[PDB]
Amino acid sequence: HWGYGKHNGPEHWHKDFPIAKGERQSPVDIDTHTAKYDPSLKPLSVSYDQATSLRILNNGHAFNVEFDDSQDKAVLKGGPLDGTYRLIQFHFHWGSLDGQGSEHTVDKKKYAAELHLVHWNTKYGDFGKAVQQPDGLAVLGIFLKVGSAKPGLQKVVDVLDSIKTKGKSADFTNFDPRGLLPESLDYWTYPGSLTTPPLLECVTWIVLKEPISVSSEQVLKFRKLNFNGEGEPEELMVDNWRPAQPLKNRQIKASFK
Ligand SMILES: NS(=O)(=O)c1ccc(CCN(Cc2ccc3ccccc3c2)C(=O)CN(CCC(=O)O)CCc2ccccc2)cc1
Ligand SMILES: [Zn+2]
Repeated sequence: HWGYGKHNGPEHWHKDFPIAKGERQSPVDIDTHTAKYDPSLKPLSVSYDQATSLRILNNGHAFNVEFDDSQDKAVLKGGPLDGTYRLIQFHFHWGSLDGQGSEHTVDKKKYAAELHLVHWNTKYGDFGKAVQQPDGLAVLGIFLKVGSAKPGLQKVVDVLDSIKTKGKSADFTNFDPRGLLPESLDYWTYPGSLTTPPLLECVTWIVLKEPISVSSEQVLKFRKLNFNGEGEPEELMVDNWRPAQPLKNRQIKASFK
């Protein structure tokens, strides 16, 4: 099955998922001089005050912090979006070294990691329906660079030892995702896809310009996770990122001058 190794990694995915070579694949390089300011874009509205986190899961590709999305509790609206998008989960992609790990790049720069806050358009009723629609999902992407610690990340870091291997989960209630945001909500936006199989072209990407800083100790703990299940030879969960894909006939728009 698909993964991030030499024999099952991103260059192989197209054999099982031919949309990997499609017309609106993600991630992409954000060329900051070619992205055009769109004065028509609204400010993002990130309304996470009522978020209800439930569980954290190692799924063998990353770890997901899952939320109660049975009601409009934590939602993303505004910006390029029409309607209301409910937060279902967040996860990260990261590298084996600080110089790689992000999926999007900025003028070819790779960050140490990238946070994806995944939301689905409530007009489609459930996430599985939403992923079949060109406007079904909105993923808020936030870059991580290594420097000072991010206090709001530490509760995530400290539970990772309890979910070291594929298929392990742990209770993860009362986590506030507002503690993972940078100060500014300036962003780039473009139409794209899921960055893992099935690579469905259902995502409005909203990538924040301002990275958050995390400490070396925090990211080192990400890199102690395992792709493998318990009782299997250890394969460190590192470099779980897809590289930039062709932009093709797309425009990246900036919310800011
Ligand atoms: N990096 S990213 O771009 O942000 C990014 C990349 C990938 C994803 C996830 C895609 N994903 C796999 C999937 C999704 C759809 C598929 C459709 C057909 C065939 C295979 C598929 C595989 C799921 O969410 C699986 N969920 C089950 C795992 C769980 O519940 O833990 C379905 C949840 C669900 C909810 C309601 C109805 C049905 C399903 C998100 C973000
Ligand atoms: Zn992701």
